[PDB]
Amino acid sequence: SRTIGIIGAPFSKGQPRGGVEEGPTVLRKAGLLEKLKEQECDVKDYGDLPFADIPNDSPFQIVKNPRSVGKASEQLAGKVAEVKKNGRISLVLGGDHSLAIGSISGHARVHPDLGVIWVDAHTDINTPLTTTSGNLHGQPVSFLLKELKGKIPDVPGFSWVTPCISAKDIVYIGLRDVDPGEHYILKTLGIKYFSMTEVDRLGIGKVMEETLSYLLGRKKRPIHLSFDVDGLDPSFTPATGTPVVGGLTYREGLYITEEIYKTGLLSGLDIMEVNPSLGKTPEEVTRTVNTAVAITLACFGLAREGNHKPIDYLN
Amino acid sequence: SRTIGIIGAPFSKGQPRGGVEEGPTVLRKAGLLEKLKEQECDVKDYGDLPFADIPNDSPFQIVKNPRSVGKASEQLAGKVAEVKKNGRISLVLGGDHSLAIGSISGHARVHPDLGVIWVDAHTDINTPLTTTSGNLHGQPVSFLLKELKGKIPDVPGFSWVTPCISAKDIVYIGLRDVDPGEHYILKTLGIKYFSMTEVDRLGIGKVMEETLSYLLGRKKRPIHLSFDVDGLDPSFTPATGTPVVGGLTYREGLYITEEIYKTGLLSGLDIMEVNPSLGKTPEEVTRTVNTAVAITLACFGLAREGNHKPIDYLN
Amino acid sequence: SRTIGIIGAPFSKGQPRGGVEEGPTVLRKAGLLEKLKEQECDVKDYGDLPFADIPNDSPFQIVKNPRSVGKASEQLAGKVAEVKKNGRISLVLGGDHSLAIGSISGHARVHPDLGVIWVDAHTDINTPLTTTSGNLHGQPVSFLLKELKGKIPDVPGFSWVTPCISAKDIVYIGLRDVDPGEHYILKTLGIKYFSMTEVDRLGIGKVMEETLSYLLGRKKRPIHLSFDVDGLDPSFTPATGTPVVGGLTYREGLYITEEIYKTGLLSGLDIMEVNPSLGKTPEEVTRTVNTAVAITLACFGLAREGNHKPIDYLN
Ligand SMILES: NCCC[C@H](N)C(=O)O
Ligand SMILES: NCCC[C@H](N)C(=O)O
Ligand SMILES: NCCC[C@H](N)C(=O)O
Ligand SMILES: [Mn+2]
Ligand SMILES: [Mn+2]
Ligand SMILES: [Mn+2]
Ligand SMILES: [Mn+2]
Ligand SMILES: [Mn+2]
Ligand SMILES: [Mn+2]
Repeated sequence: SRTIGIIGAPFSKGQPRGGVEEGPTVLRKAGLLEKLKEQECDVKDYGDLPFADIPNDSPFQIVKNPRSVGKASEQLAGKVAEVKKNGRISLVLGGDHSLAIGSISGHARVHPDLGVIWVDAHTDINTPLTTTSGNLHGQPVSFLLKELKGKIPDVPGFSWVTPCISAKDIVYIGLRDVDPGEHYILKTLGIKYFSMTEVDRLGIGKVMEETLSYLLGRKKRPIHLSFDVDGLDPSFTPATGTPVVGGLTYREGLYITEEIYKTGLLSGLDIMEVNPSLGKTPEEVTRTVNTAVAITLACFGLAREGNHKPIDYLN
Repeated sequence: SRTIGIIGAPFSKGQPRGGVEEGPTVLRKAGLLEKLKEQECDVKDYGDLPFADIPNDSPFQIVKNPRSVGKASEQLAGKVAEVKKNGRISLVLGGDHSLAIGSISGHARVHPDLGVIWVDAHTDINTPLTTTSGNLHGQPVSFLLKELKGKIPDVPGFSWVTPCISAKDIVYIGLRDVDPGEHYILKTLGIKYFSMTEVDRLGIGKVMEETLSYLLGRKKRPIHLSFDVDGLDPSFTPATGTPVVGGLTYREGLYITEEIYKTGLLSGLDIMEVNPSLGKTPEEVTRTVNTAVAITLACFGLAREGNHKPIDYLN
Repeated sequence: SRTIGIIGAPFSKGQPRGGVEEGPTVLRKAGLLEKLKEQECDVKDYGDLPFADIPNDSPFQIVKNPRSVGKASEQLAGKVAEVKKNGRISLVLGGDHSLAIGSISGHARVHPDLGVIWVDAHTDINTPLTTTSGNLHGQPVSFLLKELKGKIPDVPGFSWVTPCISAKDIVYIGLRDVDPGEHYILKTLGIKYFSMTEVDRLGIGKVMEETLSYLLGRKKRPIHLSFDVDGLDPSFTPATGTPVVGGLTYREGLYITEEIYKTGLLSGLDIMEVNPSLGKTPEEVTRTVNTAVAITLACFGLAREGNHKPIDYLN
């Protein structure tokens, strides 16, 4: 039985564009809870986290909205740990990706042996010192890696953070826009990744076999899937802040999640970067939201080959 | 030499939406016969079957237009058997997919050892008792399977039907929207299928190798290809009644058919669900029809690598 | 260090449609040189070749603009040989594909052991006698093959030509519209090709492994990549004269070039058939040009997994 703990995280200060804080609203409105219940799901809604306003939040060097970002993640981390303690798969509806700091942090408090699969067009592994944009949704992973401890300065709002994952406990899928400093970190820490080049070369089937084998080979452990919707091609998820052409297909998106579901190890899930305000047309918004919902439903059992209850349908 | 027997089947009562009965007209108008003759083809047109009107046709339980559907298939079955007896590959231009009952039935009368490849987003294997829509284009296969005998009630208009295929003589390709009862039947009868998940995992190349090996491994026998245009993604065939996103690509569509042609065993072909009335724009109609024609031409020899006559072109 | 020699070739008389002679202008305007320099590139611009007008140029049989086409290639051949002699990878911005005669001819003068990879929806291997269109952009390869010597009549403007490649030194990728005579030549000379059917069957990964192994297996030698933008699907490069559906994806396009770059053997490059005048909308033009630029940048090092300088980014 797949029990879920819904957590709305209407937050946008990890990046410039507003509208992404509406992600939880549009997804819910799309009937996400209803459709989840329509499946074999036990759904508990923990509501939308109220991210109080932090008016005084000047940049730290070039890092923008550090206290707002830091606080939102700290709050989310607490909520996620609570859902896990209740024996439910945490489902965080974003919101920009900076929230991954809180989501993965809170998840690790309850399940320290977790492994992370990061589906994204970006690595979001810039440090406060390697970033050129200063946008925190491009730095979450750097705050989480134990190996990057010593390279992360004391940024206001993140004193509560304690790196909880090692370079070896995370796999990237979908990369196609990686910054120079980010690439350096990838190669230096020996991080496992399947950029779009590897997906083209091997096919999504082998990519997933290798990804799960890499993380679950030595032993089984909880899986945390942080899914940035811009990991998929803009033809499928156009309403997002940092779209990059040549992305994962709708089919590959569903394949990744169907395979993750089949492990029975999904422990935490993030659906990030859905920004309804960035849809060039009303249809682009629904296309984006519909795809995000589809990806979510696949994570919890919906299979393209079909699904049926433990009953005799012919009798 | 590939000799063809064209059979127009302007029928739509297996489903709600009208316009699909125009399929034969638009395909022909697209120059299908001319282009077929432009190849190495011997083409004989048997015309469009005149499906007399059956005004009195109330539902059987929830099954709609049973007598109309039953009669159209009975007529088509007779026509197809006639074309086969003339030593020609029957080419049925639909028309909704309920016609598969007649097409495969008539084909089996002449070639009982036939194997079926079903390209579709759906399994169309609901029984009159498992269907929720009552639309007969979602039940053709149930009427044809010998194993499902005993589960098919006496529906008005189908007393002439005699299941002619076993669960082991059919392979599905493209599935992505299968009903619960349908999935139950798939798993219970051990039916071979390659849903979109398997195509993503293995690639269309291995899918076809396995499909042909599965049906022709023990021995060679006539192949019946029932191609529902909604098997391909709506980006290629939008003018259809039951479109589902994440479908087979134009390329995969041509690959399936090129490979089937190469066997030299194509015996019967169905081109179904083309509905010109459902095109949101004039271009969507031509896009759909053009793709349907392309698929058809590939079934009869047109290869993307090129084609040339048994002559010395350089001399 | 990858040093490049830019050569603008604003020529269109190898085909009917004007506008393709604007290819060098739109690509440059797109910041191609700037972006190349933004990489690890040493860029030298040799300018746009001034293709003087040849008013008196009646057809040779049905072959159109023979003297204009012949002269433009003769000029380009000289320029390319000059760039190679300067130790730089020649980068020819077309212009229609008839220019390949000059580009590959001039390249071979300096590097006779070169191997050619031809990415295109067409084989462009018609002879002046097998062509039905008379358009010379559909015949460049026939003029270059040593084996086709004796089948090429004395066409005005090409007396300077001397076939420089053998059937075994070229590989085609992307074929989907090959003429009958062309197919005959393919099979008769035993030319290695991966039509769209082979790409579907094997996947672009194996296609490239086989392509490079085929050309570099016996020994390493300079590679000449003649890239016709219509090799990619029209959804990515619509502004081109002879588009054909079911082409290579944006991803496959980048994969081919990333793999070629990694060999360290790219010696000559052609970016052909970009026609800004054929864009049905301003967006179709930018989409086409943007993709052409992306393909070019990949040939010279830009990797989707990321790039970084030989420095310590964390310090
Ligand atoms: N989440 C997008 C991050 C984009 C860019 N690498 C940055 O650091 O801003
Ligand atoms: N041919 C489409 C059938 C769709 C649905 N499974 C049904 O039974 O109506
Ligand atoms: N470059 C396109 C060539 C198209 C056709 N095969 C021809 O010979 O004109
Ligand atoms: Mn991203
Ligand atoms: Mn992200
Ligand atoms: Mn269907
Ligand atoms: Mn169907
Ligand atoms: Mn071409
Ligand atoms: Mn060409």
